[PDB]
Amino acid sequence: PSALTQPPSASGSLGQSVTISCTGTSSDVGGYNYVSWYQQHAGKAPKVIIYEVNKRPSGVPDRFSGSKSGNTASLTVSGLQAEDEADYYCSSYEGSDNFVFGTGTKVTVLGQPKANPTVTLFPPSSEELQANKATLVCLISDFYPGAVTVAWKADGSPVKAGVETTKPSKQSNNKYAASSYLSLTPEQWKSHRSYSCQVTHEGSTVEKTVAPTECS
Amino acid sequence: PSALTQPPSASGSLGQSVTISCTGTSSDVGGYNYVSWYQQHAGKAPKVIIYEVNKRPSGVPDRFSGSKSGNTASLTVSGLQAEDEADYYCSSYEGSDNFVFGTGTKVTVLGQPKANPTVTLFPPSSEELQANKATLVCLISDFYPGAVTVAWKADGSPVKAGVETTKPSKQSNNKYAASSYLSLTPEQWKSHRSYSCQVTHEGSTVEKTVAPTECS
Amino acid sequence: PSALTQPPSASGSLGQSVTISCTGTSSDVGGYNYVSWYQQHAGKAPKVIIYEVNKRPSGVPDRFSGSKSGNTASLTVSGLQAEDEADYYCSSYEGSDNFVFGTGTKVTVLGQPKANPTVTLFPPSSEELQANKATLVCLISDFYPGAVTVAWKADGSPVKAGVETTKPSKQSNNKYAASSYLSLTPEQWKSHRSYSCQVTHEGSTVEKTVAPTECS
Amino acid sequence: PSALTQPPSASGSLGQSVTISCTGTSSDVGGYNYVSWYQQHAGKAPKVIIYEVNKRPSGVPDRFSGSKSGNTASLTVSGLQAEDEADYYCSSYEGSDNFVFGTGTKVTVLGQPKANPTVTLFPPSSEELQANKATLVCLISDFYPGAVTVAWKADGSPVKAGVETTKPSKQSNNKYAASSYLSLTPEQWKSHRSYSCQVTHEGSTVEKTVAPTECS
Repeated sequence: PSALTQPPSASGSLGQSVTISCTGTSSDVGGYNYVSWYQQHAGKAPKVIIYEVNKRPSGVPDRFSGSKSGNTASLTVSGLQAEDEADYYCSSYEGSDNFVFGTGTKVTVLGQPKANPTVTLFPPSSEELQANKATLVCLISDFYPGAVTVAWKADGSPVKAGVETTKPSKQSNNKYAASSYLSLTPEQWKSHRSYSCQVTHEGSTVEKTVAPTECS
Repeated sequence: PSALTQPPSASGSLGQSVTISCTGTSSDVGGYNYVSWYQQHAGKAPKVIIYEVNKRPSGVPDRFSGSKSGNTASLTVSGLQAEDEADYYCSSYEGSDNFVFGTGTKVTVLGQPKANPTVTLFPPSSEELQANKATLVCLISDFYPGAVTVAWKADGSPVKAGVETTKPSKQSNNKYAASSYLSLTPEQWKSHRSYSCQVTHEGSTVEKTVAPTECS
Repeated sequence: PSALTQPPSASGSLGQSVTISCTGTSSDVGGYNYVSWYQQHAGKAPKVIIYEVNKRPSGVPDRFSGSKSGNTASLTVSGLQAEDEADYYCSSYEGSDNFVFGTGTKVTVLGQPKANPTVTLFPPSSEELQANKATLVCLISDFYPGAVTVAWKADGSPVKAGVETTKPSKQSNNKYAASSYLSLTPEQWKSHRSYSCQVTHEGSTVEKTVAPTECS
Repeated sequence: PSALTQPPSASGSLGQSVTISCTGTSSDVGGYNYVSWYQQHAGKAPKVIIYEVNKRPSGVPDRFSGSKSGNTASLTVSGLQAEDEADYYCSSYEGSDNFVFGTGTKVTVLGQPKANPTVTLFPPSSEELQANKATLVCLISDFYPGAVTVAWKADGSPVKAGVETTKPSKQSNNKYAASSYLSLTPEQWKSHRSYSCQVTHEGSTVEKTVAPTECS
């Protein structure tokens, strides 16, 4: 059902082999084998660049690879040309109307040297508490490529709700800045010990942990 | 092969509906009966809402309508749920294990009610300052529509320095959200009465202030 | 011993998979397995880009492939970047001091549309005969890429000797022009029925046949 | 890794000898004992003449000499066989299944005796003309050194048109060879007394003439 788990950002040096993946859950997403790879550009329609794990519709260079082991589907660009910088998607089919997609993946031809993100989690201002409100920020910044996964945990348990996030914005130093938020009641704030904000960028994770207080 | 017609626009209002184009040939669409529509929310994975021209996928609002005759395929969206604003694509089978796509149509709901941003300045932090950095952040949330301009004060003087401000993500409904951030040192910090994040939107200006008297 | 038989010209469209090969003779060149691939540029030293059929010295992209079936060694560029236009060589090792090489192969990033060569075999001028001399020309021209194999046969038997050939020269229309020759005695000329000049260019051969005469 | 020193030049004369550089480090050359030299004739496959510093390959002139001490490796070529003019490269082992190369040295033999080109105009042909094309060709052969300039006459008038002339290949010894060719129609052909291919080389001008009276 719903989601295939698919990377944030993936990127190479133009000429370098870069392989993306999709993961799943056996059911739908296993040796119950289909799964297609789509390309996208700018602000455009999807475009099958693969189907049935590994077969291409026609007009696809060999370089475009498709593989599947266990729960996880691979798609390899075996010679990145600038044209290959684009957003990609894995999708799978589950009986009747269950046309599920992955999360995405953004392949970038590495312009800048590639920075990892400064995660900064903030507690609800004691004043905003005085106003009977609660909001926590994960300021994620200083990165390139500008595609990251964002998450929030309570007591090391996934905050399913209340969560919002920003799309990466260019900065005066050619970096990306995202921001995730969580809005609650002081009561929900008060009932725990640790609220985390965990972001991912290529093979780089950061969890930022924050804890409840009164300040007064 | 080639790919198939759609309109650059499509509108409506709370009720007012909209119907889209997907114009192909008897080689595809006009041939087989596999009209599928992908609801591309502004930088997202697709969420198909309809395949086989007419029968909605497992959880899609009883609202989307496959509407076709020969070489033309139409989506219909009655009762504009507004939370419909998105990129809408089509895909036709054309034999030999192949599909091709409708150009894309961008739905814009009208009669969306306007709101001013909730402003929240976030004070620099303990853990933060122990690393001896001082980062101030303005969460500019829940405003429609997505124009907003941010401005920092160092006391009275209009301060621009490390003041990085992101473009307004689409907010789990057609409310917007942007982030702002001042880069400071603990020193720059406590040498100043306040700091402010003046946010102006649709005439209405809101502005919050922070003082080093906090438990950070 | 001596030669591995290796193509004339090989070339792609930049982004397209291009595979070169080497052929041999079992003895030396068989399941008596080694064989290395070297690159070259401009006027420069060779450069191992592969060894032991398929292993790379370090600083070689995955794209660089190496394979061996039966008598024939493959080397595939799985994503040609302009930098990949260069001359290539296969080489094999035969006991003690037998470090044999292939003929070559030139990989070109296809600038021009790729032309095949106008072969034109000429008989010894009756006058040059009057001068007791014999020379035959294979004017090979109008091609791109400018790397061709040239050969000469007598009675459908390989002219081992007397043979010379020119390196491809650029022309006012950006084409290459080569010229092979054969010098003999009128006696050797007279003793046969058919002198051929057979040239190759990618998967395109032309044999040009000429026959002895007196003219008077 | 990196690659190793050689001189851009190396000379001698019929006797006079030459000795080359291959200067590396104790990581390679100065370490293991695998000094190998590749005799790159101007656009050719390598022909190794020496491996393991000193013992010549299976058929290499009893003339080439591996000459080394520590970090310097020298080839020596006594008794300049002139047919030695070529690009000369080295290669050092550096552990872990790896080799690296000497920059290249270009041997130039002096005291090479000079000769004027044998000129041969080739008359347009029967088979040729039956296809109704008229191609005239000048074989400019066996001249040292490789400067020669070609010139066509249409009767008396100096004619340039389709007169494509190639650069002088190296001729199975250090004699040179170039080709020239006039593009004509059978008509242009027989409307003219003669045609000539004036070839000037080192002061001496040679010029051959062709007339439609031939059995072509």
